[PDB]
Amino acid sequence: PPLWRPGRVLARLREHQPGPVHIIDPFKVPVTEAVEKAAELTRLGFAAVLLASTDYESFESHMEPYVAAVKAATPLPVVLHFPPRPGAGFPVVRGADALLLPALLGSGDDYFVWKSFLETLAAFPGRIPREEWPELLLTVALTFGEDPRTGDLLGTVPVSTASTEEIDRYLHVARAFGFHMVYLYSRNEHVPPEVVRHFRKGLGPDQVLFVSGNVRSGRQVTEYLDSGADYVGFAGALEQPDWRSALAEIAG
Amino acid sequence: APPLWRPGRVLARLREHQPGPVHIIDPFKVPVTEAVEKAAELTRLGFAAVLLASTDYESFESHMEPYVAAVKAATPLPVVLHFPPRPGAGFPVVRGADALLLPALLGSGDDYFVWKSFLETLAAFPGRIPREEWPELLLTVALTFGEDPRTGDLLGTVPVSTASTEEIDRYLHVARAFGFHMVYLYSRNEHVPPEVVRHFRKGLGPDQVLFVSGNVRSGRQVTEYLDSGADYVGFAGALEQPDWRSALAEIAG
Ligand SMILES: CC(C)=CCC/C(C)=C/CC/C(C)=C\CO[C@H](COP(=O)(O)O)C(=O)O
Ligand SMILES: CC(C)=CCC/C(C)=C/CC/C(C)=C\CO[C@H](COP(=O)(O)O)C(=O)O
Ligand SMILES: [Mg+2]
Repeated sequence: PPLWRPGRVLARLREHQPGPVHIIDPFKVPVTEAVEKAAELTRLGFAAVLLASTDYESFESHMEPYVAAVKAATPLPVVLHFPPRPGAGFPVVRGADALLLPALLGSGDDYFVWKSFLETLAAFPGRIPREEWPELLLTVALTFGEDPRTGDLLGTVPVSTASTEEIDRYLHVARAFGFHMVYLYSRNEHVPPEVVRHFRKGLGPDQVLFVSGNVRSGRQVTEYLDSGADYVGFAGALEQPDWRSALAEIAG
Repeated sequence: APPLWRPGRVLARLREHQPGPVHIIDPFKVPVTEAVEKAAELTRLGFAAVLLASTDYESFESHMEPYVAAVKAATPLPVVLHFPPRPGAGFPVVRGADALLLPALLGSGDDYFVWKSFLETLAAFPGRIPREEWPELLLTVALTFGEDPRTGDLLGTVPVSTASTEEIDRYLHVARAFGFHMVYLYSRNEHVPPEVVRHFRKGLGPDQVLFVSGNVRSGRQVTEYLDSGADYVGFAGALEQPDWRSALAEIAG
């Protein structure tokens, strides 16, 4: 088991061509709808299916079978992305191909900056057999724009875009620490394309750059890809009855 | 559950104890009977802890379990282990130690030594040792000063550049934001500059412990580093000779 070392999922993300990635919120989207969606994501050629939410409860019982249902519907890697909780670390279920581990470098709480990683690894392997664990994608996670929800939960402070001083410190850490990926997120605004470009230029060639938050159109996906993103995530755009139309346009 | 990476009894002692010298015994060089003699004197001098440390080691567990037990039987001071990690194993550990000092080599060009050694170590926990019996972990930023091809070849470190404070300021932002417990400034072949010690003391939080070591052989040097803000001044080599009791009195006096 690679665990924190590069594995199959990271290799796939590094080698696949850049593009959109749909994020299914498993605590909002019924499993039957996730399964329908998963079949389309495969046809569209996305690199992976992310299951992610800021909120969760009864994680293991809900997610082990949710992950299994999704994997029965798509051959694409299923990657989990959820915040950690003191006393438990990051949530995990057997069957997931990988867990995205966000180190919230802009947080004022050292638990969310990185000690969550120590609690998670201490608890490993736990109830899940060693060879069956998901791979761990070590990720620098940064938040943009006003966001009191993530701020109250995780201690994050919006990254300053007044200059490159803060961002450059995060790039030095991303590189020296050997992180696998950088995830740029905005809950309420949009990550600036200029920031995406700055990150693509400052990161090593094998470091994967994800951007998400309020992406609702194919034009936005193209703009972020043109700015250097490897993957552009989107969740909310498909949380409605007419999601097939929306998905076609965002991917089109 | 064991405090592990959370602050525990050893960190509280290091935070609260009067600043001063700390003798470091290299257990792979110093015979255990001599370590026990030394431990008794360290206790009388009221040092904060006894560090057992070496750059080199082999057969760690069979050598160190009884060595640590002998030293613990000779002093009530906490016994702290400090050794480099090895890929595939992480940091070495034995039961009975009070704490392991975990160095994150922020100046290394190898990400394993920068911090992935911590992930390998915690993944392996609890391993062969019962959870309640594990040592506490002191999360430490470790930096090297001066030419040192030995640590460079072994761990990938590059000497910290003091031509500006840019590099150390980035390490201080990490030490603070990541909530490290301690910072360890080391020079294998030279001396950490007292002005760098002052820079770190001024930039760290009040609860972050600052250790300096490397070629400390006189009481004057200990005083200069304490005056500069070091919480602890480590010294090993000065006592690796027959006349160590005289050397110890001069360094601690
Ligand atoms: C803060 C952070 C990056 C990591 C900490 C862990 C954490 C809070 C993980 C949850 C996943 C996440 C970052 C945001 C939630 O929704 C968006 C899609 O947004 P849209 O509906 O606008 O398309 C997504 O999953 O990307
Ligand atoms: C490079 C680093 C700080 C950590 C990585 C792990 C590592 C190499 C740990 C071994 C302990 C160490 C840092 C130096 C060895 O001797 C000195 C004192 O020297 P003196 O004989 O000159 O008094 C000591 O133990 O401090
Ligand atoms: Mg473990």
